Formats: sequence, C-alpha cells, structure tokens
Amino acid sequence: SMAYTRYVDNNFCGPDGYPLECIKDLLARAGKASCTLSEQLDFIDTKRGVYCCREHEHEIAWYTERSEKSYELQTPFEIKLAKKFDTFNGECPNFVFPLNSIIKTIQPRVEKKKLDGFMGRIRSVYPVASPNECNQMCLSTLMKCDHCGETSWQTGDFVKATCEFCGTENLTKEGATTCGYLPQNAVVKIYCPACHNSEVGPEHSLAEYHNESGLKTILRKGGRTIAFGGCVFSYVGCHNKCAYWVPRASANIGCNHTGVVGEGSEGLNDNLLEILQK
Ligand SMILES: [Zn+2]
Ligand SMILES: [Zn+2]
Ligand SMILES: [Zn+2]
Repeated sequence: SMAYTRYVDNNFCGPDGYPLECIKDLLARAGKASCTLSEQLDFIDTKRGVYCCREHEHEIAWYTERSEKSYELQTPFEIKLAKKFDTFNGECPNFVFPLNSIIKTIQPRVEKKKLDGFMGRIRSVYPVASPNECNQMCLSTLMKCDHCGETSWQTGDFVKATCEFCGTENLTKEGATTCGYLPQNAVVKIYCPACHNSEVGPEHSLAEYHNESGLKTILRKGGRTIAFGGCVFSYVGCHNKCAYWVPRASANIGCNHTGVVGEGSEGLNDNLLEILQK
C-alpha cells in the first residue's frame, strides 16, 4: 500500500492488506472511486489487469476473499481468507497474514452508559470487568541474539523479545514472526513513553501516544495499525502507564494459532500444520 509495489492479491491490494495509491488513482481517473470492488476489478481487467498501470507492472501472489467496499476503503480488516494464488509459481513475498488462513476482525462494542478512562476504551473491544481479565499474547520473533549469536524464537512484543538460550533482551529484527495461540481478551501490553515521560503525562491524547511511541504507523482508513505474527494491531489506550494494543484482525491456520509471516514462513507453517493435526 506504498506509492507503488509489484505484488498484490487478486483484489489488487498490497502485501500489507491496504490499497495501492497507483490503483486508487487509476480508479479515480475513470470515475469509479465509489463503485463496488467487483465493478472496480471488472474495470482493472478492462485496463489489462496487472498491466493496468502502463508505467509499471503488478503480479498477483495471493488469493484473498474481501468485502465489496470501494478499493480506496479496503484494509487488512476486510480480508476473510488468504492463500497463494493458484496460478502464481514460486515462493510468495512477505504477506500480512499466513497462507491457508481464516481472518476474524474485532467488532466495536455498543454500551448505553460508557465508562470513564481506559475502562470505556477497553470495553469498546472486550466485555471485561477489569484490565486483569485481559490476557497478554505471546509474540515470538525468529531472530539472532545480540549476545549468544543463536537464531531462535524469542518471545515478547512488537518492539523487544528475550533469547531463551542466554536471556538477553533483543529489539525485534526483520524475520519470521508469530502471535502463537490467540487467548480470550487477547492484548499486547507495552511500556508507554508518553505516560512515563514528565513532558507529556498519562492523560495524553491518542495522537500524542503515537507521536511519542517510537513505533512506525501511518494515519489511514481503519486507523493507525501495526502488523506482526499474522495479526493487525490497533491502539485501545493506556492503563497504569502501559499501552494496550489488540489484534483488531487475527489469522487462524488451525487450533486458533495465528501462524507464521515473514522470511521462510511457508516452510514453518507446513511444519506447524503437521503438529496441529495431532
Ligand atoms: Zn500500479
Ligand atoms: Zn542469546
Ligand atoms: Zn500512555
């Protein structure tokens, strides 16, 4: 969903599950910005499909089932199923979800008399009496350790994980990720710079959190988003100077496992599937 990227699903959305600017422009110029996805994809095929943008090339790596919402409005949250495109030969690039997966998106909760502070914010996602009922997820990154130089599944969150071998804390590196088995009231709870630092404070805005978080997000339709381990995370709010993210979208490859995404994920998922059968 950058300016241009080659690889798309059969619905012409990018590897991050978001629409391409170039395709959005093409649809706008033809006066089909607010048409259904089916009608926009009919028109894209009229413009020669993956060659629809004359000045660069696209290539379909994934089959995905999405909603009928206008291309411009499509998000990872609109994906329901993800697999390799039947007619694409070779290894797929990195994709927001694991192959042969089903996706569930969190519905925003309705509440007559909304609670104050974090309780109102978290109850917009999960029906919990307290924050204690939320279960923090196990986000694992297959990466090399700064200390012992072993490459293993290090467990933690989006930003940091711990080496099982030597116990050294490592910043999350590029490589295969997983959110493991999705628990009930699944949350990611991380240190909040905006809460802790004396310049901002724990009554900071939603905007202020993202400004000070040090995490890479883009303000886009569906809100600011972080993709990790076969989930797409949205920011709920802060409780006790800790930022709470929820898997607004979560993949399921079987047994409620969020599966593996990133370098080598196809091999790792195939190996994982043979365990989950048992
Ligand atoms: Zn294009
Ligand atoms: Zn280590
Ligand atoms: Zn905060």
